[PDB]
Amino acid sequence: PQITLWKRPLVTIKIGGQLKEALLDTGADDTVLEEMNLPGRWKPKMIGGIGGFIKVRQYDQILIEICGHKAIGTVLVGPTPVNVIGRNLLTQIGCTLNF
Amino acid sequence: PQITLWKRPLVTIKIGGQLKEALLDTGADDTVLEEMNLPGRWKPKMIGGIGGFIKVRQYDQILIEICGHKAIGTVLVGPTPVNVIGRNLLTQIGCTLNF
Ligand SMILES: CCC(CC)CN(C[C@@H](O)[C@H](Cc1ccccc1)NC(=O)O[C@H]1CO[C@H]2OCC[C@H]21)S(=O)(=O)c1ccc2c(c1)OCO2
Repeated sequence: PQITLWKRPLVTIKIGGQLKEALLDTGADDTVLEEMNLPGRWKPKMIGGIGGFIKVRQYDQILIEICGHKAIGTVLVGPTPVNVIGRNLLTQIGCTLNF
Repeated sequence: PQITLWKRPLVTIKIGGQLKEALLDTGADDTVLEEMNLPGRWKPKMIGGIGGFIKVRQYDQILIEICGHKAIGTVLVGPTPVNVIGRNLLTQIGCTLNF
């Protein structure tokens, strides 16, 4: 689809079998989701944003479907203010900025 | 143009007579720029992201040029680690997400 930006670009995603709402976030290198339960191994990591750094759990090679488009990549889980889909997955679904 | 997301979507902007680099950021409601001494009145504001909140100064009706596309709107100035162009200005230059 073509998505305008008068509203937040929120979309439904599927991860671990469960549906969620997430923000398409071209300013995020990485995908960060709010606290949730995910199967498989993970490693502790740090990520920094506008206000400082937080502790996250890094899940690699996770299946996630974004607005009907499949991706498999890294998903960080931790105290982000909102679920964000970052460039690591936006590239996988073929997302570009256009003006 | 069309901007892929393999790397950060950085572009040149012109604001307050200065050229700078800024992110085209669909996850940013507002536009936040590095500390710069703009003239005129302002109001304090707090904006939150990963890591918490930062204090910024809100200037209204600021002229910004983004890749030759002119816009005018609110700009927040503060100790942000990165300049981000938010949706308030991305809509004005006709920017969409597409996949
Ligand atoms: C609430 C949704 C986002 C937080 C997730 C909000 N951010 C915009 C993001 O695009 C920032 C924009 C950003 C980009 C680099 C550095 C600081 C901020 N990116 C970000 O935080 O990404 C992190 C996850 O991937 C990593 O790659 C970059 C940092 C990491 S933000 O910078 O904090 C921001 C910008 C304008 C705003 C605002 C919050 O409140 C209203 O106006």
